Amino acid sequence: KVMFKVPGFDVLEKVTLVSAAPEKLICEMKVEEQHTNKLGTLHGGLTATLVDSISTMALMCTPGVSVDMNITYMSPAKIGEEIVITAHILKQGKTLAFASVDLTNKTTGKLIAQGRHTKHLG
Amino acid sequence: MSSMTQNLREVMKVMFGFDRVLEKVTLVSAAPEKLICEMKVEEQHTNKLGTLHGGLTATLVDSISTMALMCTEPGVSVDMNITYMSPAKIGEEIVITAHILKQGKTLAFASVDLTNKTTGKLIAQGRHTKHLG
Repeated sequence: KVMFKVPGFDVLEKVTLVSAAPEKLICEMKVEEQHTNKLGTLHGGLTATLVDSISTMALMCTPGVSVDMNITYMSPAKIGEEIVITAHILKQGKTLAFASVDLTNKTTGKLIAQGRHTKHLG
Repeated sequence: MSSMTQNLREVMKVMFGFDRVLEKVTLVSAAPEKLICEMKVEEQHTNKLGTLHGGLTATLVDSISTMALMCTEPGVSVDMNITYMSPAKIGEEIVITAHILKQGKTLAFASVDLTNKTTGKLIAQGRHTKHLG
């Protein structure tokens, strides 16, 4: 689905691309120098923020304020890797909505991190 | 040639202590990374309001993601988080499924989802990190 994720000017690291269904929301990003941490592997500074938006992003399609968010990291991503990022509206409820993102390594398949996120509507 | 599903069915029934709260709990299926279980919510499972209780829904995430852990190549808990989308009422039959997301030299991670057996509908999604102590 064609448009693109054009909230991206002024905390904003869109360097990220796409593929949009209902309650689901693929994107992709190539880890670069700016994205990374003390080591080479993008830290979850970025990852978090990435789960924040693209969740919220994937949601302004069906937008709220954050509430709770949690992230578990399980694989590094190196500078130079290209990664995909899947978002899935889990629940859309009256006052609250729930969403769950998966960040994998494209080349590898391998799961990098996985984080859930709740926001408040109204 | 492997009777992992059968076999877990006994390890479980032996070890269900606090875990003895999980007696009405069936195993439907035991893969080497996914695990399925069901459980009709009773009333000794229930909350203050008659839905399934918060704690037990975590107890079901701890234990059953740990069961899961025993299939492949146990631990201790590191962290857990759990999110609640929908009430499981009395009489309900719930499927609980577990996913080992990750392997690891000293840590293992798994995700678990509670579904309505009949709606299909989500109840709670949980994520559980253990240390391979």
